Amino acid sequence: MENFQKVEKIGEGTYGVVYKARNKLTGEVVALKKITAIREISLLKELNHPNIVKLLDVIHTENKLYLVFEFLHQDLKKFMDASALTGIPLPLIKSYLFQLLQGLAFCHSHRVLHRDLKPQNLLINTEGAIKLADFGLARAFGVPVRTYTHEVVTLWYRAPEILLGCKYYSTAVDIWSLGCIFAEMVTRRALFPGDSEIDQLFRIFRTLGTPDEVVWPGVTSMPDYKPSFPKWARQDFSKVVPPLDEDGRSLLSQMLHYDPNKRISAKAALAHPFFQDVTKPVPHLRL
Ligand SMILES: Nc1cc(Nc2ccc(S(N)(=O)=O)cc2)ncn1
Repeated sequence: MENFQKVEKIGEGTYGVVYKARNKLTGEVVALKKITAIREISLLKELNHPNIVKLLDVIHTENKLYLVFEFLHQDLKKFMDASALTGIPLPLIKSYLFQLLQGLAFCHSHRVLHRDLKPQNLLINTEGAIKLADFGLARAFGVPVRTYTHEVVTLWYRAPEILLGCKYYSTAVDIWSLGCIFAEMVTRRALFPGDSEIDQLFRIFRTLGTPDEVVWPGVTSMPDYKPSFPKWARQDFSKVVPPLDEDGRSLLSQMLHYDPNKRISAKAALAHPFFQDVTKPVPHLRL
C-alpha cells in the first residue's frame, strides 16, 4: 500500500514477509504483514487487550491482503538467546507468564484460540510488558506444514491432542504451549524439541509418560493413537525444570496435564499460589 513507508524487513512469518513500516498519514511505526477469512479477521480487530498485539488495520487489495499491527521492539526468542548466559531472572519470568495468562484468559473468554504459540510470537517492550501476536490467524488461514518460504513450522509447542489427530481442540492447546514456553524460559532449553510429528509425540511420552486410559480417559480411541506406541514411565518433575521451586513446578504440572479437560484454564492459573508475589520488573533491553 501507498500509505506506508517500509523501514526494514523484520522477518518471515508463516503466511508472508513482515516489515517494519511508518504510516505516512498518522506517522505511526507499525508491523506490516503481507498474507470467511475476511469475516474472521474483522472479528479479531475488535478483541483488544493490553497483552494482545493490537490489530490496527486490514487492507485487502487486488486479492492481496495486508495486516497492520502495533509494533514492538523485540521477540521472546531473541530475548531468551540474549539472557542465555545468566538466565532471565525469576521475577521477570513470573511477570511474563502472568501477563500471558491474562491475555489467554481474555481471548479464551471470547472463544478465540491462538493454536500456534511460540517464543517468536511473544513480543516485549522496554516497560516490562509482553503481548501475544498473531492470535486467531490459524483459524482464519490455518496452519501449514511449511511456511511461504518452505521453512519448517515448529512442532515444539504442539499439544498432544493435536498430534493424536483430534479435529476439535479447545483453548487447552494454548495452555499446553505456554507451559512449554514457561519451562524453556526457566531451563534455557526447549522442553520438547521434536523434529517430526512422531518424534514430538515420543519426546512428550518419554518425559511425561505414555498416556493411558487411567490418566487420559479416551486417549486410546484417538484417531492417530496406536496400541504399538512404546510405553515409557513418567519422569519426576524435579528432574524436569530444575531448579524451579515447588509452586512453579506445581503450576507447570497443571499446565501439562494430558487430559485437556483437566488441564488448568488460564483463569484458574492466574489464581495459583505461584503468583502471590508477582511483580512487574523491566527487562534489560538493548535495542
Ligand atoms: N510480528 C510482529 C513483530 C514485531 N516486531 C518485532 C518482532 C521481532 C523482532 S526481533 N527478531 O528483533 O526480536 C523485532 C521487532 N511487532 C509486531 N508484530
